[PDB]
Amino acid sequence: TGIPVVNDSTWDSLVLKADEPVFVDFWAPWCGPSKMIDPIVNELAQKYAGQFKFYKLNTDESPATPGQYGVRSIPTIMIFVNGEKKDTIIGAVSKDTLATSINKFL
Ligand code: NA
Repeated sequence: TGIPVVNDSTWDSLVLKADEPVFVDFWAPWCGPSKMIDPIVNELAQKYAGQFKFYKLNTDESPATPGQYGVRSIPTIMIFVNGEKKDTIIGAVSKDTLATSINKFL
């Protein structure tokens, strides 16, 4: 069980057109550090429920969006507000690092 998925088909409607700030987790199953963040992304999604949307994009399954947005390594977190990219947090970082960035858009 984890956060909902976004893919290339739904990127515009779920991320760019969202009512709420959005946290996006770029990950892939070949990258173990990008999977090891799932418990703290899930903790964040529960804590921030109703203030942020949370989605994960599998760069193996949805290659167009990471290509377009210049993703070079995973995990990569991006935050969007009203259609605008507001932050990028690259690499397997602490929950506190992520909460700092999330709270900036609260
Ligand atoms: Na909340």
